[PDB]
Amino acid sequence: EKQPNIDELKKRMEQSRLNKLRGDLDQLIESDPKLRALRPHLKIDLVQEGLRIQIIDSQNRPMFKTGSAEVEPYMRDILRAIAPVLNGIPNRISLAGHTDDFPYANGEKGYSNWELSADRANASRRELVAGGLDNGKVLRVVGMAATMRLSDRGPDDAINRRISLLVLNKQAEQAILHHHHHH
Amino acid sequence: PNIDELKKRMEQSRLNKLRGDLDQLIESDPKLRALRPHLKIDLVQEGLRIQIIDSQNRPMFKTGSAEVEPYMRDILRAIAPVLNGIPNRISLAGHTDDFPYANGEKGYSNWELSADRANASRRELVAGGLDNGKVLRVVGMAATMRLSDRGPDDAINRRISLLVLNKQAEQAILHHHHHH
Repeated sequence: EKQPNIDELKKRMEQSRLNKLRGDLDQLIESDPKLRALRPHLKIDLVQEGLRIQIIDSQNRPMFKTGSAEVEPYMRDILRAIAPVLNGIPNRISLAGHTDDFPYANGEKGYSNWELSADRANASRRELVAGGLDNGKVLRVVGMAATMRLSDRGPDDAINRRISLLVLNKQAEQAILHHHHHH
Repeated sequence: PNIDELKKRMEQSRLNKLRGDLDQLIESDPKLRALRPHLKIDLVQEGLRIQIIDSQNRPMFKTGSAEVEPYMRDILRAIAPVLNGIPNRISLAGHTDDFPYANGEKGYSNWELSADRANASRRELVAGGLDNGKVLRVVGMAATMRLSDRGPDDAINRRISLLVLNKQAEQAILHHHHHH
């Protein structure tokens, strides 16, 4: 009832802030006809670490052309549109790239899905900043290569190529700071 | 309890031996021995952390570059086969402050540089013989984790961290990224 109660309080307040951000992002996408047309690529959900925004490929509409870390026009549009809204709260963010463009776990001695995934996370980062994301908002960029694929190769594997933007709650941010500072 | 905690002690002792082999290896080889000041190896709650840090007069990468210096290549390829001798997976993180904070709204910044240096390190570990599947993720932290304000010993702000994960840490990181 002591520390825990006050702990739960802060947790709930943070959730309410991230929940409002979630509704705000969904509304931004809905009210803009061009962004709404791109909604099939957007998946937003609340996770233990905060609020996750995934921008996923479709086979006919990839956010990055195969083998490239250059954003497509609609990818730039999505990122620049959400940027100012992400500034609505003080929370920092992490960007993670998931990529399977190149042969699965092959020729990893050179440029592979590791470099491409990280480069795509950073390309997305640059668009958020160009779109107005406050300086210092980003806390981490991650390349996950194809280690978190959601589908084996085939007609529905476009989901293996996606950019994940995680708006970190206090604990998640603290866990990251501790991870790189402890000892 | 004793069972799970007993397995924790076993893995702990395994990683502690890795630490000993690494120290023993670096000490035995004249070349690695001379580079030891750049190598920090210690047991952490997450497993075993290996940090390769810059010195003011000897950076692992030239300023603004993700190209490894000869000695950085040597260090990474030397430790790869030792790390490959155990099952534990690895996480790589790059820390860099080469570019001014302003380079953010720019194009190439410490974000790109840190991630690129993390991957450049990853590639050297592979060249050194690291098994496929060992690397769990590559991270770029830019200059968010500075250990010293710009100045005399800010060389510490440029470093590559390689974390050899114990079972609990591996699972925690995987669970986290399945939510990312």
